[PDB]
Amino acid sequence: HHLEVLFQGPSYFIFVLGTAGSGKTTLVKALQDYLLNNELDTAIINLDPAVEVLPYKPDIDAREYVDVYDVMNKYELGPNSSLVISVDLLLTKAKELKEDLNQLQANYVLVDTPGQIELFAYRDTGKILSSFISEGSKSVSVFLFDSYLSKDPKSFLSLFLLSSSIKFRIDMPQISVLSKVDLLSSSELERMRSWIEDGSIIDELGSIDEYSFELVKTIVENLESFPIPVSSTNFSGLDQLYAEVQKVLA
Amino acid sequence: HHLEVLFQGPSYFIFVLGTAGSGKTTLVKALQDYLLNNELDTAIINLDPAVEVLPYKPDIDAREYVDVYDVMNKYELGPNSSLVISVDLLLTKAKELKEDLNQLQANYVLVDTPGQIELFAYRDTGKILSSFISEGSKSVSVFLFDSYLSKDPKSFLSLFLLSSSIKFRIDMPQISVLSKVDLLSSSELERMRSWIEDGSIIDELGSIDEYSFELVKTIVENLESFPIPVSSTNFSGLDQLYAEVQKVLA
Ligand SMILES: Nc1nc2c(ncn2[C@@H]2O[C@H](COP(=O)(O)OP(=O)(O)NP(=O)(O)O)[C@@H](O)[C@H]2O)c(=O)[nH]1
Ligand SMILES: Nc1nc2c(ncn2[C@@H]2O[C@H](COP(=O)(O)OP(=O)(O)NP(=O)(O)O)[C@@H](O)[C@H]2O)c(=O)[nH]1
Ligand SMILES: [Cl-]
Ligand SMILES: [Cl-]
Ligand SMILES: [Mg+2]
Ligand SMILES: [Mg+2]
Repeated sequence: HHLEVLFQGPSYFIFVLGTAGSGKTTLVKALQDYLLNNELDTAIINLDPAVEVLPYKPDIDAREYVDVYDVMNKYELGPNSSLVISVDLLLTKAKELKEDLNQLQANYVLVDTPGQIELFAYRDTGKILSSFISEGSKSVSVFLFDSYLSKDPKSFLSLFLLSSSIKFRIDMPQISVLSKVDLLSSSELERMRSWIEDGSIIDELGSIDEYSFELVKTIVENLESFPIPVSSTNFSGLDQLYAEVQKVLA
Repeated sequence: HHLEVLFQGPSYFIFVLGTAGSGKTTLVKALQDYLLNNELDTAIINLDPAVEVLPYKPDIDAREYVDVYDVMNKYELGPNSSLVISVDLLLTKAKELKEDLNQLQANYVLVDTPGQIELFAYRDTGKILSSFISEGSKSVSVFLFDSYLSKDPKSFLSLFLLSSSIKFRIDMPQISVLSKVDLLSSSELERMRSWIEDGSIIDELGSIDEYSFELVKTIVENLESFPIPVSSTNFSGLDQLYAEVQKVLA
């Protein structure tokens, strides 16, 4: 017999990114339900070492590799630097991690990430880790535009800047999602869609210095499409999201 | 007698902002030492409800107003959303806070902030809170460019984007500081200074899509000055920083 030989198939990694509280962990659970309901084998990787309660069962869990509170004590750091270094420490255990990855056998692998967006936008950590965990496989990032933050036009545009910094750093395609869309009224959603798909957002800014205006002009001039509206609680928009994942990975 | 009548003088609020671990809390302590060594009356406000150990004695402390861990339990949130909501909860106690502010009597008030930069760049929380705590007084924000992150040109430019989003949202002038400069060699510092003061950074980018290039061009075209090099551990650059604070507040 040969016990090194395992059944092989395609694996697709889906990294769910977003600001604090934008709904990443809930969406991972909802997207896993959706994919399994459609007979698509799906596993979950939790990369947040600080989370306490999860609505899903992670197949790989960062909390078994690094103790955040032990880090904050052993290095005398602040609450946020401690979470950054903890994620950084994951890469020191690349040996143990690659073994867990090897023994993982799933067609779709959902990666829940911490709601510290500087790890993906302002540091190399997000790129190095995401490339390490998805090595040898196609990947896509899903970035969550929090609906609560997006209904304000100036706040919406800052999130497009943030998402662009992530896309530039991470080495994979990115899908934009408008998360928690149930928090919006019909008129708010339509107004936001017109802001983007028609460029009218530039008028909702009013008093803006010349510098910020030039950034905004560049953003709006390169807005390809409106973020996919998703509501994990209402379990809506997951088919659009999964249709775009398939279009991107193909 | 009239016991409502207190001695009045000018107060200047200095908000120290920056990415996780950029050195905010250490710089606050160093800047307080510097100002007191020069016979300048200085108090400290700690706005980070999650910090465990501080090198200074805060005159107002957010931890006495909100319990972060109690928030994460009572609302079933993640580790980062819990810290955002905790800061948000501070404004619910505006009554108690304004009383502490009133009873504060200091010429310079240093405000240590949490290393969750979305509170200042991607949410209104930072603006509302900073305006509330400094009401009736001149204020300045000090944003920390972490030297470790700034030595990579693409990482430096993303931090200029981030600092611009903060400056646009916060309603006060902002001073840029290159923190932890002791981590850099002489050649690295000079190279970074040439990147900015001469615009040569645009060549250190190499393979860049057209969209990211247009953002970078706008950033570099509006780089007024190089961030002030500060090293709290070497206690250097604090006089330059304090000379610029005075120039801005005047
Ligand atoms: N080399 C060097 N290290 C510094 C300097 N200032 C702070 N540090 C170190 O960098 C780490 C972060 O310092 P700290 O003041 O807590 O930064 P913070 O930005 O408040 N962290 P947080 O975002 O978690 O609140 C600590 O190890 C501190 O000793 C500096 O000027 N040089
Ligand atoms: N209305 C609404 N609330 C949602 C939705 N998805 C999540 N939430 C709620 O929003 C809060 C944040 O959800 P959570 O999945 O933990 O988000 P997270 O982005 O992983 N948080 P963190 O950044 O701290 O890890 C929770 O109260 C969750 O119930 C949604 O689609 N609609
Ligand atoms: Cl890092
Ligand atoms: Cl908010
Ligand atoms: Mg989460
Ligand atoms: Mg701190």
